[PDB]
Amino acid sequence: RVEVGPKTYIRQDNERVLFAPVRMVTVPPRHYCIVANPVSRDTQSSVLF
Amino acid sequence: RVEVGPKTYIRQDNERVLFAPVRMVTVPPRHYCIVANPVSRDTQSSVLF
Repeated sequence: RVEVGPKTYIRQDNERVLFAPVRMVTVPPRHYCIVANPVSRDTQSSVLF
Repeated sequence: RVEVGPKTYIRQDNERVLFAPVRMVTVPPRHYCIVANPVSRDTQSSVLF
């Protein structure tokens, strides 16, 4: 699962952090991007775990 | 927390098992025992976590 934001959220020992904090994807105006295997979304288009 | 019964319940990695399965305390008829720092109990005298 994702962990995001200006938090110093320490990992639990049961958890494992695979990588250093990757930059959140930025999408410039008048630009586009495509991602395979997208997360599902509802009518609110909220992420659905 | 306790884990008891004829189960092959494997430990989770986050969990740690301090010791080998100690025998459940046996209390013979016409005998008695006393334990300091008893677990709390309700009106049902069920264990209260």
